[PDB]
Amino acid sequence: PQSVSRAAITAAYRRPETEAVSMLLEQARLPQPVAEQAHKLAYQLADKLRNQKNASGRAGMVQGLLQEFSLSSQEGVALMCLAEALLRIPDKATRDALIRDLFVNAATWGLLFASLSRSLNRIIPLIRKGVDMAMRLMGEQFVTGETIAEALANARKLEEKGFRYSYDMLGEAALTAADAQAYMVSYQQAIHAIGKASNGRGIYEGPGISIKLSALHPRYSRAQYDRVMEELYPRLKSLTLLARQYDIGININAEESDRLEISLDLLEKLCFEPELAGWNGIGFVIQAYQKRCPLVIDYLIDLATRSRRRLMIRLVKGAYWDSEIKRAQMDGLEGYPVYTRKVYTDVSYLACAKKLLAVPNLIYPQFATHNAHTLAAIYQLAGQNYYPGQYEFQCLHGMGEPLYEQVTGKVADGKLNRPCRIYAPVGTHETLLAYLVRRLLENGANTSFVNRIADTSLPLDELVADPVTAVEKLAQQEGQTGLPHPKIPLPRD
Ligand SMILES: Cc1cc2nc3c(=O)[nH]c(=O)nc-3n(C[C@H](O)[C@H](O)[C@H](O)COP(=O)(O)OP(=O)(O)OC[C@H]3O[C@@H](n4cnc5c(N)ncnc54)[C@H](O)[C@@H]3O)c2cc1C
Ligand SMILES: O=C(O)[C@@H]1CCCO1
Repeated sequence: PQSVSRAAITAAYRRPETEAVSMLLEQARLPQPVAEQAHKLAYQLADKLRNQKNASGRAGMVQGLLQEFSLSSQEGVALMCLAEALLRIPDKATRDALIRDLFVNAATWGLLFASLSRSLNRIIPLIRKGVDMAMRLMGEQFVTGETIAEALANARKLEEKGFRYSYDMLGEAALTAADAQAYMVSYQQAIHAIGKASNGRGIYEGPGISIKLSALHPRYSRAQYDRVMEELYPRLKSLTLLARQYDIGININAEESDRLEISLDLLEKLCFEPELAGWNGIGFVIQAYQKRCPLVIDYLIDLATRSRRRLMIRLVKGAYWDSEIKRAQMDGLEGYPVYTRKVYTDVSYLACAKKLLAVPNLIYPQFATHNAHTLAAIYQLAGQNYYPGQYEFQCLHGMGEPLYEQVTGKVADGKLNRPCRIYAPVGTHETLLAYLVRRLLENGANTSFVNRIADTSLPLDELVADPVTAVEKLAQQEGQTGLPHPKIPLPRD
């Protein structure tokens, strides 16, 4: 028999969406004054973000001409090309007298170097080489260094601005015993390096490491409890003891949903190690896109109480959504372990944030998001009288820095003065594929905030719309609250 909290997690695994969403709504709802302040802040953040270098303003002037002289696009370009040429005439008199007398982003790929389709048909082995090269080219912006020494030697610039770091030695899903052993050695090496760089700064101000359980056990995806405890656990314990010796945070990343249960069993055992008594540097990620998330929080609150520590909890939405949907459709079970509409995940995240903020003695919440509304909502939900150890934000390298440039830093310089920990992937091209693919899915999805904010045609108010209000609007149109995505039927259907 499971504990009361562990049993509740199990029962919520694939809860119908109507039910799960309906239950979250009032926990996610911001009180009117808070909601109004969250909106104003969210709008302001998104406005400064979108309109650094005057993007909307420039797009506006371009429309106004392209509207006036009833011109098309390509005409506008042609007109600008001429205008540029006329402006290169050194003397104004001379100038005035002269006057009066599949392949979507092929453009962006161009700055690097129909008619395209045929061109592709020809050369099609070069595909395998194309894929590897496009991976490196696109993945570079997301990587902080090839080695941990390199990544760490780049830390000062933002750390002196009040940013923090969590380093990730890229690579996951070890296939062989040898692979897992190599990941173990890489993590150990990394902890020594990060710990020496940290130099006693501690789990809050100083850098930490993020690890993947799938890297530390071969074929983790189908591994049984007994072997995981016998082989993976002693490794997890050894790394955590080493992190503690250097007093740095060690965070257990969250991966596929069918590994949630075993990861909790590992965390449970870890928190009761005598050598970790009184130390609060253990971190654990929870994914708000799962129906189980609020139930996992109740479990974690009880675990912190029983094991007498403050847990570092990273609340995220989740990185594996596309694969989770595909997996559930293959398994043919009674439902999905994740929500099927993005706005429901948003609602879940806010309800979960409130739960975490209510227990500051038990949990240090780490709010990972690139979404300006989510950030503004958490900022208001955390209440008056911020203190640094209350919570932090987190962001991925290559995605979060512009938004967080408005957040981390001095109030005098126009910032919110809230700390942000940057997640810093470290590795060579051989380790990059899986992480890169997830970033493509995140950045390229039309439901993603980072995709929607780039679209100067989507009004700011829509971009930062309250998710609870959005869910009620759907419910009034559709006939009940929390209906699944119309294009994502149940697996058995
Ligand atoms: C520092 C950091 C660490 C992270 N660590 C982890 C981790 O260990 N494990 C992990 O799984 N994730 C992790 N993530 C989250 C993941 O990588 C994405 O960055 C995150 O989900 C983006 O959320 P958002 O608030 O930035 O963006 P938003 O655009 O607000 O939200 C996007 C998210 O919505 C969800 N979503 C998209 N479509 C749908 C849909 N149709 N139905 C329901 N939900 C949908 C997905 O979770 C998607 O990522 C981490 C993120 C950060 C910043
Ligand atoms: O790997 C990923 O895509 C997420 C983001 C960071 C850790 O888990």
